[PDB]
Amino acid sequence: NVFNDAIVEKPNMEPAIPRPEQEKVAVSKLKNLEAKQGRKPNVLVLLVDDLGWGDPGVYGGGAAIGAPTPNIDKLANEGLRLTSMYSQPTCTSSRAALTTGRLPVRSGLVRPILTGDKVTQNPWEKEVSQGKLLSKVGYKTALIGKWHVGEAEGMLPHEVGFDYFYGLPSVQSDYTQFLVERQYADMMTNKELYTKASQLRPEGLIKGRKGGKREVAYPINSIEDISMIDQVLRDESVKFINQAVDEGKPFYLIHSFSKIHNDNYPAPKYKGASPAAMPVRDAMVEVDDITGELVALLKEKGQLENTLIIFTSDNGPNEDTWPDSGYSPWRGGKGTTWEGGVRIPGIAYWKGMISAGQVNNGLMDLTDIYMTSLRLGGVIDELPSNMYFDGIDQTAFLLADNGKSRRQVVYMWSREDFTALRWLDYKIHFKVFNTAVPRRNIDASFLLDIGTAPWVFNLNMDPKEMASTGHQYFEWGMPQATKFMKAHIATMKKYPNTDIG
Amino acid sequence: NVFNDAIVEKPNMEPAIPRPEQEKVAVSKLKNLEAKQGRKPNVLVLLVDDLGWGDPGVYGGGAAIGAPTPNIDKLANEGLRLTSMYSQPTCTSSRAALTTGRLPVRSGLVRPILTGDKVTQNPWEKEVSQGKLLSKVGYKTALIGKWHVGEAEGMLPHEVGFDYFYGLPSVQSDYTQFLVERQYADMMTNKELYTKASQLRPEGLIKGRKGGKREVAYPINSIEDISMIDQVLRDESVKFINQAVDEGKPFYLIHSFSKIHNDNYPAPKYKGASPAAMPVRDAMVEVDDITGELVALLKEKGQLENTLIIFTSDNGPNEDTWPDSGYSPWRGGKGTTWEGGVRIPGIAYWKGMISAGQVNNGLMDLTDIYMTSLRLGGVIDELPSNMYFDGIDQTAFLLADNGKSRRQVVYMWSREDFTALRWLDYKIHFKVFNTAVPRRNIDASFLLDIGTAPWVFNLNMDPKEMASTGHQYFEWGMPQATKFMKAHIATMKKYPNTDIG
Amino acid sequence: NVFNDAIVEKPNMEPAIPRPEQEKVAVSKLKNLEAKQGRKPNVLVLLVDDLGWGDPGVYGGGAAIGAPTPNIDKLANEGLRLTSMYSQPTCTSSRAALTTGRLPVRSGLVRPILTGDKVTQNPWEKEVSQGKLLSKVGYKTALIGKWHVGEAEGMLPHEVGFDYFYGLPSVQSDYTQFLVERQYADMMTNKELYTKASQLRPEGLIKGRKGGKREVAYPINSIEDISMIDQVLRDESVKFINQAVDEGKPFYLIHSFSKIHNDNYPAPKYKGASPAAMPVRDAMVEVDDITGELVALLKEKGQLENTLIIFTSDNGPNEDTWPDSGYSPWRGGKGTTWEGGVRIPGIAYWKGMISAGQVNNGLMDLTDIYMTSLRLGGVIDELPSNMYFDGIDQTAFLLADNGKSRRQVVYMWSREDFTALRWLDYKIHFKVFNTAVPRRNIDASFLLDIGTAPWVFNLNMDPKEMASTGHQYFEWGMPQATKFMKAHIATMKKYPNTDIG
Amino acid sequence: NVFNDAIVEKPNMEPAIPRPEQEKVAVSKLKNLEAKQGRKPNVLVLLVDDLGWGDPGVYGGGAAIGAPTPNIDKLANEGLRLTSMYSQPTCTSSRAALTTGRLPVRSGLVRPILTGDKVTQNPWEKEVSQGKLLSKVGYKTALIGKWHVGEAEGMLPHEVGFDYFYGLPSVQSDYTQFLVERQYADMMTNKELYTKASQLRPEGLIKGRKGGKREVAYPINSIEDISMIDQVLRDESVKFINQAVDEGKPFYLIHSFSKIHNDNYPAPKYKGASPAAMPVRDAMVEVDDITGELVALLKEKGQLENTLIIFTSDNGPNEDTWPDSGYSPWRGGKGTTWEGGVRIPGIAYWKGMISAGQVNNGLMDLTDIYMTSLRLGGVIDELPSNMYFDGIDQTAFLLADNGKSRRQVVYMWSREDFTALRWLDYKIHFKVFNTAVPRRNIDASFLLDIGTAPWVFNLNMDPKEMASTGHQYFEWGMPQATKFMKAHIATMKKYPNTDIG
Ligand SMILES: [Ca+2]
Ligand SMILES: [Ca+2]
Ligand SMILES: [Ca+2]
Ligand SMILES: [Ca+2]
Ligand SMILES: [Cl-]
Ligand SMILES: [Cl-]
Ligand SMILES: [Cl-]
Ligand SMILES: [Cl-]
Ligand SMILES: [Cl-]
Ligand SMILES: [Cl-]
Ligand SMILES: [Cl-]
Ligand SMILES: [Cl-]
Repeated sequence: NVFNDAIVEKPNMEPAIPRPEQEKVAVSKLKNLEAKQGRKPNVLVLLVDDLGWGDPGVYGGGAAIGAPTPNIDKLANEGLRLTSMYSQPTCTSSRAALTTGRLPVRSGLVRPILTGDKVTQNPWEKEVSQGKLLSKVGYKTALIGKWHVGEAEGMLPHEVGFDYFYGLPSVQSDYTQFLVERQYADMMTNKELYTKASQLRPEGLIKGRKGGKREVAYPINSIEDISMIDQVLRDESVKFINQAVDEGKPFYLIHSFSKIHNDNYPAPKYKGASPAAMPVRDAMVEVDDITGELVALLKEKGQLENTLIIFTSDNGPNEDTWPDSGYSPWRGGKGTTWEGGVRIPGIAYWKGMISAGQVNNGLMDLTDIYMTSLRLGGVIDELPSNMYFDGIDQTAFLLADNGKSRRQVVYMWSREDFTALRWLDYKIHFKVFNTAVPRRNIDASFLLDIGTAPWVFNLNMDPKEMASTGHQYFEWGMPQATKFMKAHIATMKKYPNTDIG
Repeated sequence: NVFNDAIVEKPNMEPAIPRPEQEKVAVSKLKNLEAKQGRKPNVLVLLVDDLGWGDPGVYGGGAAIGAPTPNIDKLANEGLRLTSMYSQPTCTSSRAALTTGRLPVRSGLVRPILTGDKVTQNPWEKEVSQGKLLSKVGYKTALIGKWHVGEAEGMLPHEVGFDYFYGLPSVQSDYTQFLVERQYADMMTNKELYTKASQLRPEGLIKGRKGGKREVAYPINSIEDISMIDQVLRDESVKFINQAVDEGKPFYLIHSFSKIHNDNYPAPKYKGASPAAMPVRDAMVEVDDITGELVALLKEKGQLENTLIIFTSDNGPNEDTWPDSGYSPWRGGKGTTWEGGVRIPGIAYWKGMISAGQVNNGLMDLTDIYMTSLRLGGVIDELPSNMYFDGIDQTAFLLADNGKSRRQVVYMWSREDFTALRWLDYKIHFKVFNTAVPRRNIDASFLLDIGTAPWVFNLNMDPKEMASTGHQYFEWGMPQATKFMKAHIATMKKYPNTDIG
Repeated sequence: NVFNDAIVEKPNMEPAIPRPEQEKVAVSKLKNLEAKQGRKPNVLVLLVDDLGWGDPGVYGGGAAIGAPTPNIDKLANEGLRLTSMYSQPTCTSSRAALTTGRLPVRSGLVRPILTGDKVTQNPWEKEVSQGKLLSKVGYKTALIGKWHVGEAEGMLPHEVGFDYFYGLPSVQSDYTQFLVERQYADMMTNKELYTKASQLRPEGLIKGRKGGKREVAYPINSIEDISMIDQVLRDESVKFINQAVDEGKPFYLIHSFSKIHNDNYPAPKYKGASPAAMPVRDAMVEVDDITGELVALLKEKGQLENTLIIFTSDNGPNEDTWPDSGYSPWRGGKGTTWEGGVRIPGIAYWKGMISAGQVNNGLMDLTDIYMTSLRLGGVIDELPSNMYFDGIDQTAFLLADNGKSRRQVVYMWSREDFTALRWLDYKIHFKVFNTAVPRRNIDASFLLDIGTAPWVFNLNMDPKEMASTGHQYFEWGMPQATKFMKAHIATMKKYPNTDIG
Repeated sequence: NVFNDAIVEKPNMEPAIPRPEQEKVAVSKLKNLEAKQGRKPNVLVLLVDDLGWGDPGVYGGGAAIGAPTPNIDKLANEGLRLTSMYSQPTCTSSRAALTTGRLPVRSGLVRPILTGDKVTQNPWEKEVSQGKLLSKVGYKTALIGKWHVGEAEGMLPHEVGFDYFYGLPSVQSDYTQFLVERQYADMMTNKELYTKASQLRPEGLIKGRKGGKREVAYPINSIEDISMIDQVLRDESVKFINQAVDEGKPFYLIHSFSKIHNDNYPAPKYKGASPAAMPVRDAMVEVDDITGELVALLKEKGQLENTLIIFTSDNGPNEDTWPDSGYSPWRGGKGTTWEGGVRIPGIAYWKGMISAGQVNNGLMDLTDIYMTSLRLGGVIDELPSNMYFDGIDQTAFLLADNGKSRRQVVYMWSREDFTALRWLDYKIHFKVFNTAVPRRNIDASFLLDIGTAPWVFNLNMDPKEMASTGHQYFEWGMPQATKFMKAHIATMKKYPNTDIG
């Protein structure tokens, strides 16, 4: 009551903090841009896989860990670097959030659905992607790269709203487990066992158009083939941007790198390209080079001033596959709701629109990228009213100089378990991941109920979440955090979550 | 059943062990006293906040920890010292039990209900305090000091039965978080955050009479003000006792010290008064002096022979706020069902009724003080029959020389979680608190399910609960411990617990 | 499904993997044996209590831990040694599975029912023991030694199907706790407590015949008496084998040693007989000698060629009672679903039927001994169709040279909690036991929920379960492990488990 | 300079804090006593083995752990209770300190020297016991009970200065390891191994007069014999006190209980005499009764007012032998320099000399008992000048009302390793004992070097030494703590320590 600064706009939309003065600056910047450009703006989402908060140089990594990222760094120094961007703790949960504007517990997309899985419902028949909505108002929409949000009938991007799909229906490790003989020898060198397991082996990169069928476009059956995966994806993103711009149409492209998911096999060009001379760091060099190649293309096509570029990650680093892992200064990693698992890099670049040199610690969510995309295209009013949407339009936050965020709380779920939330700079845990083996967040952990008080970390003072102080310094704020929790869960009674059985 | 010595008297009352010979002695002592005194006895309950089992010198602390307690020692040495007195693990839960005869899971009083809380019904309408029942038979009843059992409309002591209330609706820490700027700087020196949080800042000590309005009798706006808090409470209890004795009516007074809850600020007189010269120890010297002043007042009024004095705590030491913490020799502390959290000091003094120099290890509960009080006033038959009462009348235990307890089992709850029980000298845990940071029982703990066998500690042999032996030496008793658990839970099916929503 | 090699025979029977060629060998071997022998075969089950996987010399113990086991080694080296035999984590549960062919969560026999518990219905009215079915087709069936699956009315072996019973209704520790004064002094030297606890003291060894009353055959009132317990049981098993062979009837005998359950008191002639010179190691030598005596009796009576001998254990070592404990190389022990508690020794010997010198790592369960017995006697078709049976006939697996197992999965329950399963050589934990005090698997453990991924151990590579790799090397098999788990739980939706209340 | 309040009197003597006014009171009390009594005072040292700080009732034990100690409580309540009394971590070391006035690293008496251990020189030829010095000025000196400071030639009390010795040359567990067959079966039931070990079996209690031979006065060949051990010792102290009073000579008697060292076998009449009904608690009752018997003897002979009674322990509880162990609230136990091992109970009773009801937290040491004894007998001026003496005369501390101690610092050694010191209420660790298994302070511990700062505990605020704060609050005092350490080590270069080889 005395703390809640959010206002309910539509009952099925996450309440947002009004920023009227920032909204006026945003509306004005977009009006003048479209006058000069003659059409709606493009959006380029560069989505790296399992990238940690600290991997880019501007976040305290780069040359400090043997993989300088000059292009990503330049994108940040000449734009807006978000230090409190949040994702979900796992691949599918985050990519679902980014393409539905909904916490995955609502949609049922907490785990990838396989081609032979028994489901009572295809969740995508009910969910609405930004490709669907933006397509209807003139955008050419595409997801190029990793999907991992369902590969059964009617679940690929070009089947759920996007005009064009090209990439991996599952994930890198699904391919490499049938390629690195020694690493997976218990299955690879066991003939009887390999005969069974290889029947569910992925074929390669899939290509698909809205209204058409799926096609194998780049088969993968060796390490040499898979080492070119991100080069091939880069080739398709270039062709997609060339085609959309040459046709004078606004485009919306999610470029979903395969890297740096394990097992990383960078292109031969990049073997030893990083000072560290390790596959995952070489892969980071390849990601930084492809990022620069796409920025250069837009600059050469004269569309850089009309393109919002978002560089982010889908979750924290996968320490379980060390040394094939990224780096994050925070506690934990992929598979936990510690900050290591969910606090991720987030860079917003828009030449002429977003002032250079900004570092902003305002709260932001992957679902906010979804909802900002919808507002940029002018289609927020097209969302269904019987579904609850967790995303918040952050246009006023991104386009204002040192603007304040419109999001008040970040809610954190481990699939169907609600575990923690962040309000202001305070991190409140109601369920805690406890790891038995160092680095083994996913594979050797417990999810434990807290005791008398939820764990509380002031992230400004204890960002690495080393020791909880609970109620000691937070008696004034604890009941409000509980109110945020209960209200959040209440929205899931008012709007039932999907059970896909 | 070869073990159960308890007998069902009224179906809605915790079964008690008959002590018929001790009861004859108690009936005779009470009869002769009322014939000589001319009216029912007074009861004075001295309730110290967050005092550990070993804080008083007579329990093994005092001078050993740099804070002598001579007056409290004299109460024990000239009366009865209980070494197996039990409370609830936290403030609100223990204070509800003391004023309702009921484990707080039955009443819903596991958390303090603040103003503006959503509740189906005010739990206190249904509950029956000893103030209500004793006031009905001519007692002047008062609670002076800390309440912390609800501050919304109709929840202060003068609105739930007591004739007079004077003290803190909430708790010391609620006041001090708005006074110690540096300790709470993230809120106090943040202008916008302070403006919001300070709107729920308590104004001071609240004064209230049955049938009247709440008044702010003593404002608290500085450390200087709050440093006198326990001197002001002492003054009010002196006025109350004087007024009741001058009217010739029996008094029932719960003097609920604010000390030694954090943040401790003793009166200026007591700065450096303890050899330790630390706030929490200086506060212990202040509590001991006030105890002696109240005893000396009763002596000067000629009411010591007709006054039962009970000195006790509401829970174990708050180790989380170290070094502003009491001391206990047992494991854990406040916020856990380790012995450190629930095994608390307990002294019964009654000049001419309770023989001096008794140390008794018989089981006793805070709810037993409630039920003992009701019997001394002759009002047990007034308890509603639709509610289960956990308290047991212990008058035959307190008034018998080296008497045996009427309580067979102590049941331990963490709010809505049943975690452990004690039977004879055996502590059986069905859920265990596990602490991740030293001293951080409340703020950095888990509540974990046990494995194949409940944990068992022979408290005579392992009082510090260092390592469980489970079934190894307790096969004969383990099935009975489970029978006690099952029956205890079954009473909550036959007598439903309150859901306040 | 590409992984599932099992086939549904009957809908209420655990699916098995067909082994047609092994089955032909089994059918032919049995037909020729019965031609020369003139009657169905005998089955002698030697069941040692709390014996670890590695206690026998052939399993890496014996002389290595100061207790040679030559006779048991002879059964293994002249027969078939199973290195992946599994039990339940505790006594009652395992013996229920051995005598009902059903995981104890289905029957309700997760705990011993005491003569004085009052249960909705006696589970043995519904459960079908191999004694009932085999006696119906001409077998003389007996259980001699430890029972521990209920001692209330109609729960002893001679009341639930077996023709003859002689042994302990409960367990060794139930007797020795009233005999070893010092070890149990808190109860033994406390007059009041002993008077109550000893009312439930077992009188001695109970004898019973189908259709007859219970009798106290061997009173136990001293260490002297109970030190001969396994010598008495040996004498009874000798009488029973002699009389079945003299009468020309096939016999089914479960010899259930009291050893090596605590507190071990071997016969005087074995004091110091082991090099280690400790009670539990002396008890091991006594067990080995008794094994050799029964085998010699078969050879003397000319029945060794027509007798399948199964040497196995009921659960892993009880480390909590150290140093009165067996040995196992695996993690944990009795009371946990770690391999230490469930992976147990398993030796099958059948002179002339099972080729000597075999070591086989195929999966096998105690319920498979039940189901294999029923097929050897030819009565599998007599099982009720409204009850699910987890046992699998392993006759083709035991009578084939280096044959493959018919069991695809072992399912592991901690009473009512499903915790893990084994498929192929992979151990997958869904709930993990965590021990807070070394050796204290039963008495100081937690049962914790896993985090993002189930814990996975390749037992060939990590047989001691030292650090889980989870999904890292098992992405191809993890969905199939989930399919097994969910299908297993589904069988208990279709066939309800017994709620004994 | 700024902090040191001690003064150097003789260069080979530990400096002491002058207490001139307390010394004036002490000289007057002793003068008036000797006028009325007619001779020098008696001293009775009651020394319990492995007794914890909290075991007596007045220290927070007794009835709270099921073993009341009324006679020991009465000594404290009617005398002076010391809450900061310190010993050494082990038996031999502490008993050396008590009978030499010197930290045992100086004398070489850190381990008991066994018959024929081949030493460079018997260390007792250099040390000067109070028996020797007091005997020269007319005292009858005796040690009755446990010795444990050397069994070789010339090492028993009657050979190193005491007039009379009667008791155990070694320790209780030296006898019982040859009496409890099952507990020590690896040796007892191994014929060849028992034959070897039993050649060093102690034959029983040894008796000796100054200038006479050793004699076997009570043979111990069974549990029956040893169960009376402390009754036999009580008889001898009675005979000794009677003989001294009838001869009119002042007596100095160290009554060294065998209890409560493992394995505890109390007299038959005490079996179950404690409420806990456990051997170690029954033994506590026997010790309390014998204490009361000796006090009543002195009163009956008319010497109570001329007898200083010291009740204390030689070290903390032996948790390794749990449940045959005492109790202490502090961390650790016997075998460590945690407070649990060295902070011991200490009571001083002197009817008419020491005012009743005192509790004093001043620093006190076992070596101070030695030096105080020498003062009372008037023989301090007879100490050699080539040995450094650590003991300090505390007569002014024990005979003053709430007097301050003459000891500034307590230095703590683990045999030859300097580990910690206490100054004021601050405990400073330079080496730390880390315990790998709960309770196993002696048997499963490491001795670790600290890191950048010595560990510091304010014992008033953290008496259980839960978490060190080091320099954080002690920068003003840490350089002084280091000065104390270095000066202490310097005394050992000026006065070299003994190398026994
Ligand atoms: Ca990912
Ligand atoms: Ca409290
Ligand atoms: Ca067993
Ligand atoms: Ca000792
Ligand atoms: Cl604004
Ligand atoms: Cl290349
Ligand atoms: Cl009675
Ligand atoms: Cl003041
Ligand atoms: Cl086959
Ligand atoms: Cl024998
Ligand atoms: Cl002085
Ligand atoms: Cl006796």
